[PDB]
Amino acid sequence: RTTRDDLINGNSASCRDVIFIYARGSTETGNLGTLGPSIASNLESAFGKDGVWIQGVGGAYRATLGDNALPRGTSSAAIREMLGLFQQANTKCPDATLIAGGYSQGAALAAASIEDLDSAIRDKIAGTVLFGYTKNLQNRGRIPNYPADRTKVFCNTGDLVCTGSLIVAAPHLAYGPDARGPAPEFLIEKVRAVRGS
Repeated sequence: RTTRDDLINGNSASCRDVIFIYARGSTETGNLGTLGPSIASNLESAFGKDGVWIQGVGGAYRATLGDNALPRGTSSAAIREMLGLFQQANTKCPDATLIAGGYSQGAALAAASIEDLDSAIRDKIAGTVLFGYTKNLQNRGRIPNYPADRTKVFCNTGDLVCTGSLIVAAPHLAYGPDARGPAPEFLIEKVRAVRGS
């Protein structure tokens, strides 16, 4: 359940209405890690298995712990990978609504990619969820160039990465309940806000 490549594998003649692009945390497995599968199962319940495509950021994004210390909180090669997935979604399925998320290094990766993304494409991302956002203090709880109303940050009390450090303490590992409930709830609401139901 930790690898989903629905966008890469998906038929362009049978596009999903909703495409979710997710970046995992440092040292996590597959391309969805620990929190992505819980988000994915809740999105599939809301939109149906053919209504949503789940795509993790794999390829050149190796989720290397040491890359947290680089200027943007991840590597340039990882940013290029996630940018290329947003570009693939826009080309393959131009009428799909996009949603995004990330955890830890993956939250820095999502923020950096969304910042650098061409606005035609960025403006199709109806909502973004960030868990354990390592650039939370530096970016003042925002993704640069992206509206606050479409952003939801989950930053636990005592998660030191949310207050400008790179120390991993116990509250950084405690986002499971958010991934099961509030995070897919937010993403579903932001998709329905623009698409109806």
